[PDB]
Formats: sequence, C-alpha cells, structure tokens
Amino acid sequence: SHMASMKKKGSVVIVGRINLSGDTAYAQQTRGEEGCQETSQTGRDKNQVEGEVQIVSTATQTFLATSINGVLWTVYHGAGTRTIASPKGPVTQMYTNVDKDLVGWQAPQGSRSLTPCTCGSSDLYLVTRHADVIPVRRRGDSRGSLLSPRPISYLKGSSGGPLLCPAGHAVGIFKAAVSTRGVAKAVDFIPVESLETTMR
Ligand SMILES: C=C[C@@H]1C[C@]1(NC(=O)[C@@H]1C[C@@H](Oc2ncc(OC)c3ccc(Cl)cc23)CN1C(=O)[C@@H](NC(=O)OC(C)(C)C)C(C)(C)C)C(=O)NS(=O)(=O)C1CC1
Ligand SMILES: [Zn+2]
Repeated sequence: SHMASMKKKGSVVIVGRINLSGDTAYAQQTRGEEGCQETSQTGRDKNQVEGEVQIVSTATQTFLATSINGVLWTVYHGAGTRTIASPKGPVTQMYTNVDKDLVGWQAPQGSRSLTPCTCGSSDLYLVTRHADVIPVRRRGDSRGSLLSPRPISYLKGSSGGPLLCPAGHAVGIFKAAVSTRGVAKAVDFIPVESLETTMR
C-alpha cells in the first residue's frame, strides 16, 4: 500500500465528566462535537479537567474513564492503543492490557483520583455515563449483580466507569454487561487489585 496517504487514528478526548462532588450526581459536557473532532486530530486539549470520572470520546465511540491512583483508566475495547489529548499534545498510554480489557494514561492535571478500596465490602455502586448510581452486590472477584436489572441500553457507554464501595473508594472499572434477552442482570468489572498488579 501507499504509506504517504495512510491516516492516523485520533486521540481519545475528554468531552465532559460525571460530577460527584456534591449532594447530587450529574453529567456535565465540557466539549461539543466540533471541538472534540478537532482536538482528537491535533491531540491538543487545553480544557480544564476536574473530578474523578471523565466522559471520553473517539470519532466513533463514547464511554467513561476513571482516575485511580493518579492514572486515568478505561477499557481497551473503547480506547484501543490510542493516545489521549492533553494541553501539550497527545499522551501515550502508560498501561495497555488487551487480556484485561484495560488501558491507562497518566491522570490529567486538574483531575482527582479515587482511592483503591481496602474495605473488603461487597455492597457496591456503579456510576453510569448518565450519572445514575446503581446498587450492585459483589458476587465474585470480577462480577456483581444489579439490585434492579436494567436493559443493556441503560448501561451502554458506561464502560470505564467506576464501581465504588459505601465509603467512595474505587472497587473496579466497568467492563461488560451480563445480559439475558437484552436485560443486564449483572456486570463484569476489572477489580482494583488487578489495576494495582498492572501498576507493578
Ligand atoms: C452495555 C454496557 C456494557 C459495559 C459495556 N461493555 C461492552 O459492551 C462490552 C465489549 C465487549 O466485550 C469485551 N470486549 C473486549 C474485551 O477485551 C478486549 C473484553 C474482555 C473481557 C470481557 Cl468480559 C469483555 C470484553 C462486549 N461487551 C458487553 O458488555 C457484552 N456482554 C458480554 O460480552 O458479556 C459476557 C462477557 C458475560 C459474555 C454485551 C454488549 C453483549 C452486553 C459498554 O458500555 N461499552 S461501550 O459502549 O461503552 C464501548 C466502549 C464504547
Ligand atoms: Zn472501600
């Protein structure tokens, strides 16, 4: 083929956040589609970053990313091997594991990090891209049941979002829905211990 006209994939772009700083959880958009597209190609993102849970986008997908221990984590099936846009240009992943469906970049300046859970608690809460907080009972190392099942439509675009313990520690990163006839009864996640193993 003709290398001179081979395209490059864009960067992952932060387009908003799930605000969890107050009494009420709600989604905020910080960048529109025109801006997202331009920032994805340049990889230069001068927007102020805040909070632990970012809403991110490529040209073709939108999902979430969560800061834990100074690393912005998300799913490989969303991000691939892409760089993330940042103030001084594209930033290369510092973690990539296709087997775990996991990628990570250094956490953006301005972001806040969740602390990894050491509670050993099995009463969890999944935070969606729509800022719904979904009670989840932990059922194994990497699976939890929804207390109230939801159609998979409800969860689509929330991979890379956090499962939190009652104290607000990060317990895992949302990976896949366990679905029966389109209804999500459970969720698979990357447990925080796996992140911490990946970090070492
Ligand atoms: C509905 C919301 C769920 C959380 C969600 N994730 C998904 O859709 C994922 C992607 C795909 O699975 C996997 N791909 C690649 C992997 O590695 C590279 C995986 C390594 C390990 C495992 Cl576990 C799965 C992997 C299929 N899938 C399912 O969840 C599927 N379920 C699934 O596969 O369930 C079982 C695993 C139990 C079979 C299905 C779509 C059918 C519900 C999402 O929101 N995505 S997204 O929209 O944001 C998209 C990033 C833009
Ligand atoms: Zn905890």
